[PDB]
Formats: sequence, C-alpha cells, structure tokens
Amino acid sequence: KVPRGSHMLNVGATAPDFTLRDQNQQLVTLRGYRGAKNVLLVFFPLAFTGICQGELDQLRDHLPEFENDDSAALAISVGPPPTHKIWATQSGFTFPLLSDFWPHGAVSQAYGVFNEQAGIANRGTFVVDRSGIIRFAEMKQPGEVRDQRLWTDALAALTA
Amino acid sequence: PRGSHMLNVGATAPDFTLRDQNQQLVTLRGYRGAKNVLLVFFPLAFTGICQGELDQLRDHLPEFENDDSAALAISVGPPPTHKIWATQSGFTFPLLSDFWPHGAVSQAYGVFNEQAGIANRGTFVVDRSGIIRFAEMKQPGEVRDQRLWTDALAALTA
Amino acid sequence: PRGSHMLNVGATAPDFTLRDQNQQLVTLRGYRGAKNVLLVFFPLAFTGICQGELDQLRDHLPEFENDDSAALAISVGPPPTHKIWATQSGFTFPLLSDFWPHGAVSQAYGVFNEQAGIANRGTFVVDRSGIIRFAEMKQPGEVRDQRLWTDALAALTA
Amino acid sequence: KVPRGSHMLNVGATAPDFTLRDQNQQLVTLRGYRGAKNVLLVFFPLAFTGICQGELDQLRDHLPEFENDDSAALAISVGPPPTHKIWATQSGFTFPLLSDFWPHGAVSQAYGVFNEQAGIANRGTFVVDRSGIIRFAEMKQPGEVRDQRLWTDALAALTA
Amino acid sequence: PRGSHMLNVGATAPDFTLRDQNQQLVTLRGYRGAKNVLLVFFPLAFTGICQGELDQLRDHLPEFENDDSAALAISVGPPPTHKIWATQSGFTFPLLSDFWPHGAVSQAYGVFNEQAGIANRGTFVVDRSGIIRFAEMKQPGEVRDQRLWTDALAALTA
Amino acid sequence: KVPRGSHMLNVGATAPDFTLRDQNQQLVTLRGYRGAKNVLLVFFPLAFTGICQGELDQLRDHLPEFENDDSAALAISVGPPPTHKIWATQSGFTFPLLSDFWPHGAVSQAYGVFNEQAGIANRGTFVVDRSGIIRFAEMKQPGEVRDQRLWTDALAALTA
Amino acid sequence: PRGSHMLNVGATAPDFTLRDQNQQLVTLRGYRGAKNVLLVFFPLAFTGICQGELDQLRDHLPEFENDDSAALAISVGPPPTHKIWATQSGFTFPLLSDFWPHGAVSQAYGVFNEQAGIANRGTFVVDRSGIIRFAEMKQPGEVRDQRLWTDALAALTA
Amino acid sequence: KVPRGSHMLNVGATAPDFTLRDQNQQLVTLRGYRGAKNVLLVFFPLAFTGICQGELDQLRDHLPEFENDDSAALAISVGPPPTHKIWATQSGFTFPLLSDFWPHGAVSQAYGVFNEQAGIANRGTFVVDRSGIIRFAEMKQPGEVRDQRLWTDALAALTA
Repeated sequence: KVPRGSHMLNVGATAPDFTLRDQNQQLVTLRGYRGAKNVLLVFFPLAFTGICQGELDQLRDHLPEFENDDSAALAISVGPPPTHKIWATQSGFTFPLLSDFWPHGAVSQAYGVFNEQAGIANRGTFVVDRSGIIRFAEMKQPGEVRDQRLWTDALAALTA
Repeated sequence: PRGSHMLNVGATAPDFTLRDQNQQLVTLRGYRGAKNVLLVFFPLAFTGICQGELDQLRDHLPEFENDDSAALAISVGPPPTHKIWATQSGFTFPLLSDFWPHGAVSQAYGVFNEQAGIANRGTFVVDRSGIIRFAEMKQPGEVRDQRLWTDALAALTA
Repeated sequence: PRGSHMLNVGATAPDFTLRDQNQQLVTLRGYRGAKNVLLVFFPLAFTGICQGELDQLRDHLPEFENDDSAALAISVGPPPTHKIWATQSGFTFPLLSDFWPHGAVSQAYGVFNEQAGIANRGTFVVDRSGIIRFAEMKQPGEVRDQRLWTDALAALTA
Repeated sequence: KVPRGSHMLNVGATAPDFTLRDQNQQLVTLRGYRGAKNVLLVFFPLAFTGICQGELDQLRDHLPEFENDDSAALAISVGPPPTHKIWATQSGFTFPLLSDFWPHGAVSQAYGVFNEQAGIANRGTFVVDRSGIIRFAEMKQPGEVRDQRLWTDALAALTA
Repeated sequence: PRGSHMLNVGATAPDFTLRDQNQQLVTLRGYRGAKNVLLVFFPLAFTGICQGELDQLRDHLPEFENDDSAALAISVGPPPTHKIWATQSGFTFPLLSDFWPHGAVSQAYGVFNEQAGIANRGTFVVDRSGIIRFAEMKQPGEVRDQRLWTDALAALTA
Repeated sequence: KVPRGSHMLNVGATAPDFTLRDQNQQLVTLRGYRGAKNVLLVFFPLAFTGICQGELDQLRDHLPEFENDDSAALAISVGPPPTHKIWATQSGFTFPLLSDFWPHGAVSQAYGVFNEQAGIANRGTFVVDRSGIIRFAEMKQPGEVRDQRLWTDALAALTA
Repeated sequence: PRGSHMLNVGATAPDFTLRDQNQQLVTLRGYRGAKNVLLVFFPLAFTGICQGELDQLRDHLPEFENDDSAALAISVGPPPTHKIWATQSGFTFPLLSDFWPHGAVSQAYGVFNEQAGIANRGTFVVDRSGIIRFAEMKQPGEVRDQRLWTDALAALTA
Repeated sequence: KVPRGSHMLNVGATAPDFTLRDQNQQLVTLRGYRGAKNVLLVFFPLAFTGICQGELDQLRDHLPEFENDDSAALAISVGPPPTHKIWATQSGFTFPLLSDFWPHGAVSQAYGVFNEQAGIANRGTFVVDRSGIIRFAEMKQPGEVRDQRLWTDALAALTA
C-alpha cells in the first residue's frame, strides 16, 4: 500500500486492493468483487461513537440497496474484529465491518482518508466499479453527515 | 513461481498473455466480467495421456465454448508445434504457448514439473471475477474427467 | 391497563417501545405498513412451558421472520436475562423487556397475571394496519400451537 | 376531538381519528386504514338536498376509482344511520355514509369544516395517506361544486 | 308501437327511461358501449309463471350482473308495487315500471298483450351497440330457460 | 335525412344515420357500429373513373389499418350495387361500397358533400366515433387527392 | 429465355408483371420483403392433369394464402379464358396470363415446352428475398403433390 | 458494373449488385439479402497491413452487432480467397471477406471507392437497406480511422 495520508483519491483512480478480516474473522478481498459487483466502501473513525453510529445506521436501514446481486457494501475502520463484532451485534449490523488494524490505518492511508493526527480514518466513501476503478468519492468534514441516498444514486448509475 | 504446489480454490488466478496456435495473443484478464474460463494444462503435444484428454475436450467443445465460458489448453510448446497438432487433431479451441520464459505460467499456477520441464496435467476453472473456483492435478496414469469440468462450469452459471 | 382481560380481535394493538436482548429499541409502530407482527408473551425466562414454546418458534423461525412478517417475544425480564437465555437457547429473534414499568405492555394487552407479576402465555398477530387479527391465551398446562400461528400469518398475505 | 369550527385543517396535519356508524350500523374507524389504504373523506351538509346529491352521485358514478386495493372512500354527515340508509338506497350509494350525529358535528368540527350557524358540515374533502397525514384538503364555497377528478388526481399521486 | 309482433334479432332496441323500484331512472342507452343487457318482460308482480322465472334469475344473479352485463326486469306495475315484491322475493336487480304511458315500452318491443293490458313473457339480450341479439316470447304454460339467457350473454363476450 | 347540399358537416356534429345496400346487396346501418367501432366514411363521385380509383386503392392498400377490432371503413357513392360489385372485383376491393342510389345522393346531401350540379358526391371523408359524433371531416377540392395517412391518424386518436 | 432447362434452387426468380383473371396487374417484386410466393405453372385451362392439380390448391387455399404467403398460377392463356375457368372451378387465387409475349415468363423459368407452346407443370417457391427455394417439374402422367408445396412453405416461416 | 473510380456513391443510390467468392470459395451475392437484412459493406485496401487490420478488428470485436437476424456484414478487398483465408485465420475473422479480384477492383470502382493510382480500394463503408438502397456511406481519408460505432448507429436506425 502506498500511503497518501489524507489526500483523498478521487474518481478515475484504481482503488487500492486489500485483504482484511471482518468482525467474524473472515478474510474479505477487494479484488474478489471485480467482474461481478460494484462495491461501496464506507470508512469510519471509531466504533461506539460519533457521527458514524448514525451513518452506519443509514447503511443498515437501507441495506437491500447496498447488498444485492449488483452491489456489495464494506465498512472499514482501524478497530480489530472483536470490537466490530460487539458493536455490530448491539447495532444490528449484518454487513461486513473490516479491520484496517495492523498495520494501523494502512488501507485508509492508501485511499487518502486517514487522520494522521488522531490515528483514525476520516469519514470517506467510495464506490468501486467492476473494473476496479473509483466512480464516486467523498470525505465528509466534521460537522456534516453523509447521505446514503447519494451512495445509492452513484451505485444505480453503474447498473444503468 | 510455485513449481508443483498447485494453487488452491479461492486464489486469484495469475494473469497471462500467451500466443495461441495462430500466433494471436490471448490474455486471461480479457475474459473477466464476461466468461468463466477452463484452463487445461498439458505436458507435450503429440504424446501421452493428454491426446486422449484433449480429444475428449474436442468431442464436447460446444459445452465449453459458449456465451458463458471459454476453454484454453496450455503447454510449453511453441505456436508452430501446437498449430500442426491442432490441425491433425481437429482442435479449434486455443492451444497456448507457455514457451519463453519456459513454463512460467505453469509455474505460477503450481503445476510445473521442474525435473522434466513440462506442465503436469492440472486443470482450473476461473470465474468472471478471476478467482479459481475448481482445481485439480491428477497423478501419473490417471486421466482427467471431462464430465467433471462441465459440471464445475455449470455450477458457475444457472 | 386491562390486567388479564385479553384484547380481542379487531382492537388496535397498543403501541410500545422496548429494549431487546442486545439493548436495541424495538417499536411496534415501526412495522406498520410493512409487516404483520407475531407477539408471543411469555412468563419467565429459564423455566416453564415457554421454553418448549420458544424452542418451537426457534425451530421454525424463517417462517415467522421474512419480508412479510416479524416475531417478537415479550416478558418482564430485563435485557441481560434475555441475552443469556437467548444465547444458550439459540434464539435469534427479538426478546423484549416489559421490565420497568413492570408488565405495563402485558397489562395493556390484557395478558398480565397481577397476582404473580408475570405475563400469561398470550399470543397476537398484528396486521400492517396495527390491528389485532388473531388472539389467544391458553390456560395452565396447555401449550400453544406454533402451526396455528403460521396459519394466521399466512392468512394475512397470499 | 378538538373542535376547530370552520378553520379547515390543511395538508401536513394529522387527520383527527374517529369511530362512526355507517348506514348499516357498522362501526368504521379511520385509523383502521393506516398502513393499507389512502382514504378519501367527503363531508356533506344534508341527505336529500342541495349540491351534495350531485357530489355523492359523482363519487357513485366513478366508485371503482375510490374503492379499490389502494383507496377507500367515506362520506360523512350529521345525519343518523336510518337517514343515510334510506338515502343511499334511493340513490344507489354502496359506499359508507358515516354518522357524525351525537355528539353533533364533532368530527366535522375537528376537521374545521363545520357550519356553526346551521349545524351542518360544509362541503369539505380530504385525502388521508397511509401514515394518517392529510395530503389534499378543500372546502367548496356555496355556489361552486366539487370535482371528483381532483379527488382521483390526489389519490393517484399517493400510489405513484 | 307493435303490440304483440315481437322485434326480431338484428333490430335496434327501442330506447327507454323508466323508474326502478327505488324510483331511480334507468335508461337503456346508458349501457351502450359498456355492457350487454338482458331485458326480461313479465306480466304481473305477485302472480303467475313469472315469480318462478324471476326467482331463477335471482338464484343466478351474479352471472347476469357483472362488468360485462346487466339484467333488467320490465312490467306495467308502478315502483311501490315492484318495491314490495322485490323486498319479499329477495330481488336486488332493477324492476322497471312501464306504467304510464301504460305498456308503451312493451308495445315498442312487440311483447304487449293488448287485450289483457300486460306484457307477454318476452326476453331480449341487447349488445353494447344497442342491437337485439337474442329474442324470445314463450307461449302460455311454457316457462323460460335461464340457462339459455346465460349462454346468449356468454356468446357476446369471451 | 335533412339535405345540406354541399355545406359539409364538421367535427362535433351527430353523423346522419343511414341504411344502405353494399355491393353484395347486404344492408349496412351506420348506427350498428356505435359502442363498438370508430367508422371511416369515404364518399366518392363515380365508380370507374377519376381521382377516386386512386383514393380507394389507398384504402385497399392499407386495409388492415381501417378494418380491425377498433375500426370499420365504408365507401359511399350514388352508384347501385351491380356497379360497385363489378368495380370492386376488378379493383380488389373487399371492404363495403354502399349505394346512396335512390333517393339519389340523399346520404351525401345529409353530410353536406353532394355536388348538386353534377349529381355525384364530392370527395368527402369523415370519422364517426363510438358515440355517433363526427371527429374528423374533410372534403378535397378537385386538383388535390386525399391521404389515407390522415385517416389513420384520426382513427388512432380515438383508440389512444 | 431458357426454354425447358428449369431454374435451380438458389437462383434469383425472374421478375414479371402479368394480368390476372380480373385484368389486375400482379408483380412478383411486390411480395419481396413480405411473403413467400408459390408459383404454379400449368399448360392449358379447361384440360389436363392441371385441373386436378389446381382443384387441390383450391381445396387447401387458406394454407397457401395468408400473412406469410401467396400462391399464383401461371399459364399462356389470356384473362377472359382464366376468368371463365376460375369462376366455374371456384378458383379465387390469381391465375396470371403469360400471354403476349407468348410464354415469356415460362421460358425465363425454364419450364416452357417450345414444341407445344405451353408451360410444363413446373412449381417454385420464392422466398421474401426473391430467391428460388424449391423447384420441380414433374414429367407427363405424374401429378404434383400439394402436400409437398405446403411443407416447403412451412420451412420458410416457423 | 459501371466504374466510377473514386467518386463515392452516396445515400439514396441503388447499391451495385455483385457476386464474389469469400475466403472459403463460397459465392456471396448482394441482392440475396434484399427483403431480409440490412448489409454493412466494409471495403479495405490490403490484407496484412495498415489501418484496416485495426478496422476489421473493430468489426470482429463487436461482431454480434453486425451479424444477426437483422444485419449482415461483408468485407471486400482486391485480394484473392487464399489470401483472405490465411489473414482471417490469423486474425480470428469469421465474417465473410470477399474477393474483388478479377476483374481487378471492379466492385470497388462501381461504388466509387477505388484508388486508381495504387490499384486498391479506399476505406469506404456503406449500409445497404432491405430495398437495395444505400442508407449510409463514408470513405475515410488516410490519417483517420473508421468507427464501428457509427456503423452500428446506421444499422440500428433501419430496424428502428
């Protein structure tokens, strides 16, 4: 992985590939979706707190729109699997929460959405198409929340 | 570069671009998103158990070459060798040359015999995502089962 | 607040918001317009006829939890109690706490035993309009029939 | 019910719930349609006379558009069931006519379409959606008649 | 004005507007373009072969009153007479009054008995174009066949 | 029939009803189509000559568009059945040619498309809808031919 | 101009415009892109094996004249001759006059008897592209098989 | 054939008919497609070299769009069948390559796309409709390549 810190990757770029453990210790690889599904990557700072409890709840509340024959959704944070597992159980999250745990924030850094001062990923979101190219990219600033409707719009255009 | 340690189901299939018997370039990546791909490695043109094996593939080709899939046979022989053999044998599917570097793709898939300098009889089915979904490498004397290949491909469709 | 005078078919199902075993808030109104809801009141976790009853619900869960319906089990126990029991029992459906105020929702549905401080074994199916369509409260000794629940739900669909 | 007299409720408001007897003595409750059908409420002044014989005839003449899998229609007036029953039989009305009889005009008052001087409901109409919210509201002044076409337009937009 | 010379199949059905038992106005033209119409003339309410005939229509009404057709019974009696008889008999289909002028519509259809001042037992099916497609007027003693009416209507649909 | 001579009836008018013999001596009545089909009436001057051999050939050449479940086409002229029969056989016309023969030109006069000086119908065309009302009307002046495409456009709008 | 050397399957069918029994002009090209065309050449109206042959075509006409195909009978006789024969025989399909120039179309198709001045009994099916798809010319004494014509036409459709 | 040299035939003209041998020695006739398919004619200068290896590869790469129930595609050049056969085998071309070999360039001359100085066809393309009329015509100048997308657009409009 080539660290970018917080210089967010924008549309047109090859999405950095990765292999991370989900909350149930299963390995998930980004390139495995190529040629099959568009992938929504939802980076978040920390389990149990802040604006992302609301943002992942948005993902949860409209999950059929993000996990279906054409699309997949993966949430990514620096926490380890035990942490994500407990949080997901208390939150009703059934989608994958991946651990960008050790090396710490390496994937977040590669996408340019890592807060080097706090050691947590910023609230960045990407849609990766079937060719492995980024087709939607955003990084919400503190004080503003993301909108799952924009995520579904972006995904709909890669099936339309 | 794995020699004879066959790649396992779930692994990403190594990419390759090789010349077929008509000197056309065939690239595995080219099928991604479109067809499942059957890869049939074989040791040597004109000899061995593989003549019977490729004859069975030939005898059932439409089942392996359609809108849902493609079949590629790979060996260390150069195009002129595969062209002559394909013409005499009635083979119309691509026979690819893992010729120079010698056995490089066979080695990447872990189906190369380092002592003899030829590919072992290994077979893989790669899905539309480029992932290995079926893998086998029968030992000396035992022939591969073409019906098993067709069943694995049928599983990756409908 | 009806004590043990069970609400009848046709009545509007009293609204409620209760914590499930994972401390998530579950509100009946949340299903309005979307799913029919099976409400299974039970007296006490870890004991009684209800272990057999909830085991039968568990054993047939996909038939009660789908795009057309949901099943909620309600008792006066707090979340920690229901969490332990659900984990040991293999229950993945919501077990809700009518804990404090004690038995308030059970009382609203008229299935509360005021002498013992526990819900009687009453069952209701609430339709997409929030209306009670099926109601029952079997007497001591007699177990409820899970097949009857599935039939009532099937009636409210297709 | 919180009486409003004739200050008609407009779109966006929760429609006051009610339980009234129809011409055949059956109880009809507004909240019973929530989560299932959009409801057209047609208030009218008096059975046997005036502009409403024409207005209910419009409802009758296009009934399939108002009573179907997505919509329900309820006419409401201060008359008692015996009166509505006779009128409906002589008029060919098969839809429900509800009695806002005693307390007199209480429901009409709650929707703000009650003529306090004459003791009859004004010619007010509402469409209540599946969430119980008013999505169409009108009150025709004497000298003008209502148009069932506007009622069907309003209903069509809550299925579209 | 044809007295007893029954109109024949192919003729345009004479228009009429008559009061039913509830004093509502029923006009034949109103069905044009929408439904086929069965016209059942009968002599006198409360007596004769027609009680059995209208009872059979009643007993099979949904087959005559649907999106494709309507059934109207016509006689010289006024609304109050038809209202009482319909209520006692369980008739919910329209009974129309060819009362004043007396027997005018029965005469136009050629099914009027000028000596007795009553309609004969004639039956017609009028199509969506207002054309008579079936016609009959059974003689004294012989009852009409309701199955024959349903068959004629079925012919004018699918 | 109320004669109008050549003051052509225009759209909105009730089409004068009629009963005329076709080339095979069968009676055809205009009102028989009401409530079932829209009817194209093609008046023409004389069998065997002039602009109408071309105009009826247009009708013939696109007949499926004029004789189907929604539409019917009737050509009308002052000639008797024997004349129309022979002409239709030599022309391949299978649609009805009706005789406005005796009284001479009475139907043509009623529609206002009769040439009183020559005793023949002018080249007038009408579309009669299912209610018996004229929805298209034209009368082509000598020197110009009619266009079957306009006839099909008019008919299409009464099914659309 | 081929005399009696019958055109073979695969050849382009020669174009023609000939008068039918009602003096209407019939052109082969007119069917291109729309219908397959059966061409039945025959020697002489009122005599020979062809009366039986055209009677069989008549007896099965709807199978040859529909949205997918048309049947045309061709001979050297003029319209008045074919009109009388068609009327007596009940023929409603077009009988075309290859009258003047005499036998010109029969000659173009290679089915003309130069010694007798009449067409031989040749039959062709022309497809929507104007290509001959079926061809035959039975010898004296042997009658043509109408079932064979219908089968050839069915092949050019569905 | 009436030679035009390089005065390219344009849309509206009858396409000169022809009968030529394909790479497998089979005769292909243009008029055989009339009343059945629209035909794409792709003229090219010389097998084994230049801009046309790329242009025929475009045809090959999107063949289903050019060879189907509504369309046919024929490539034409002055080379003889043995030459086209070898080239097609090395190129994966399964569509017909026709020989405008002897008389040399006669068909190319008839369509006005023959380079009289070099003795080879220019890179001309035509779409012939079901009536035998040219509906698309182009002749690309050296330095520019053709675009199969324009060919499919032209063909789509003759099925639309």
